This record gives sequence, structure tokens and C-alpha cells, in this order.
Amino acid sequence: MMVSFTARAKSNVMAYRLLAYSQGDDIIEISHAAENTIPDYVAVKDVDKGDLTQVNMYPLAAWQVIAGSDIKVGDNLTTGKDGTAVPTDDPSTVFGYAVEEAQEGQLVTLVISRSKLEH
Amino acid sequence: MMVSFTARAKSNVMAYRLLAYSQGDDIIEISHAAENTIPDYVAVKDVDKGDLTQVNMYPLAAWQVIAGSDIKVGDNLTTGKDGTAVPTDDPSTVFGYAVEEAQEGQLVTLVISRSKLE
Amino acid sequence: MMVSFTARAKSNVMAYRLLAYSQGDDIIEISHAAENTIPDYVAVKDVDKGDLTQVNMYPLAAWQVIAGSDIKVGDNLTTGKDGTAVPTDDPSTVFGYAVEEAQEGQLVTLVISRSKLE
Repeated sequence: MMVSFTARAKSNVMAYRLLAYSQGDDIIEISHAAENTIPDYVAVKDVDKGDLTQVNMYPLAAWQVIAGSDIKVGDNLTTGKDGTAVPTDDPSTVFGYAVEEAQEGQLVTLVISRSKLEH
Repeated sequence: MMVSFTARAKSNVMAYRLLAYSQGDDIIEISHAAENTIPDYVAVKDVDKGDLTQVNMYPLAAWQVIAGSDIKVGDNLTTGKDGTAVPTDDPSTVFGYAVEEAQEGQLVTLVISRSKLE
Repeated sequence: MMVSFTARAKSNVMAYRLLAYSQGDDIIEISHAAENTIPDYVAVKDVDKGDLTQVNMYPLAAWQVIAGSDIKVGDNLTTGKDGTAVPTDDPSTVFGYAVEEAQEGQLVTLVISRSKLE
């Protein structure tokens, strides 16, 4: 159950980083989601600025994202720098919670959820 | 692993049209979502009025629907006629935005507002 | 994609009951969701208090859950007692709506939704 569309990278996109969709010229542009925002989707490949890319979207349950800092199992997560995922406690910016442990730079597996886990 | 349910078409349903769920006697019913309403899902096959179907619903951030008129990238979309997707200027009726161009009758891909990301 | 992780039961958990997740000591802890709360998932097997268990979470838009009382198609559902699903009128507590009927104690199928049907 995959749905695909073509996009243009408006800035360099690295694999396993959170993505924002934006209005380009006759095309959707993708870029790393901004810090402390709710992402639109997640990248699974690296795209160079200005290149076309096929964005394949899958049913939502869990995402694999690079950790922007140390993440503990059960942390609530928001967007960090460069489209990474980082812990937060601001409920209005949470988009998921970690179910694996990850040091900064490692791939974290998170469950998509706009509600925080009770700590 | 998928959790399915039986549904009955309240009226004739066409593949890749927007659907609304409604209560029936011992059956959830499906029909094309009404003009300018927020849809519940999208049909995968034709279902004649009165016939049953197994709904295999996925939580998606993007849908593919038949365009009811010409659509430009980024247009905000609501339900048109016969369960199609069309642009609108009324924010309270929008359920997603187009991520590609489509002419009337062409499949259009769109990104949903009311997903697990809302 | 689905995810599989190892959790610890904070309390006794029964098959097809609503679950709440909480943060434990570098592990997710599970227990029956509390009455009138929004659950995080549903158990597929009994788990004794203190035991580790393998949770497999799939991309599902519908769940199967034990009914806490008689449920009719279209009922908006919240968490009842002992992790069961019951009808409710409080919009703040709804987590889905029934798409099949179920007597108390049987399995009901529901579509996940923070909004009431219609």
C-alpha cells in the first residue's frame, strides 16, 4: 500500500531525516523539517538540492529517524536540528515517542503519536 | 496483520472515490462522501448499492482520489461531485492538499490533514 | 512500517483489552488503559504483572477490542473498566466508533478516531 509522487529538493535532504512539504514552482518541494515543528513525512534516501526525487509514502505506524541527541526508550520526540529527532516535553510539538534507545547520530525507531507518553 | 470490517454500500460506489461511513442496522454503510464534506476514506473497488465489501482501512498520510476538476499542486481540496476531489476556498471543508497536478478525471495524490500527524 | 519492541507489564493485562503505555526504566511499560482515557494500543495476549512481552504494532486504522457493555454500530467509544470499550457521549473521551455490533464481553471492531462518527 504505497503512494508515490514527484518532488524537488529545495535544499539537501539526508536519509532518515524528517521532512517538510512546501509549495514550489508547479511542484512540491521537500526539505528537512524545521526544528520544533511537526514533520510532514520522513526521508528514506538522500536527495541533492534542486534534484527531482520520487517520494514513496507508506501506512503510518513507526518511523526510523536519526537522533539529534541521546534518546531514551519512552522519550517524547520532536524535530531537532537538520531534520533529526530529539526529546522534548512541549506537548504541542510532539509527533511520536521512542521505543528504542539511540545515541546522537544513531537511528531511533519511534511510534507516530501526537500525544505524549506518561513519564 | 490487518483489521478489516464488513460494510454495505448505501448507494453505488466507484473505485477511487471519497467515502463516508454511516450507521446502519447491524452494518456500517458506505457511500460517496457528500459535496464539501470531510471524507472518512477512499474506495478501492466498485460496490453496487446493497452489496457488501470488506474494508481494509490503513492509517495514511497521503491518499489518491479521482479529480473532479482541474487541480494544481498545493491546491486545498474538498469533496466534489460523485466522491471526487476538487479545489476549494473554504478552509472548514478542506481535508488535504494536492501534491501533484491533475486534470478532471485523473487520479490525484494528496496529503491529508487528519492523520496520526494532525 | 510496523515496529516490534519488548515491554514490561506494569499490571496484569488480558487479551484484546485496551493498553496504555508509560515510560519505565529504559523500557516501555504496559497496563490496561484507565477508564475514559485514550488508549495507545490493544493487547493480543495475556501478560502477567512483571513479565516482559514482545509488542508488535502494525499500521492499523481499525482495532478489535473486548466490549465492556452492549455496543451497536456507530456507537462512539471510550475506555471502560478493565481495559474494555464502552459507548460514550463525551467527545473529549472518544477514541473511535464501532463498525460492528457486540454484546458485552464479545469482540467489537472499531475505527480509530478522536471525532465521533458524523
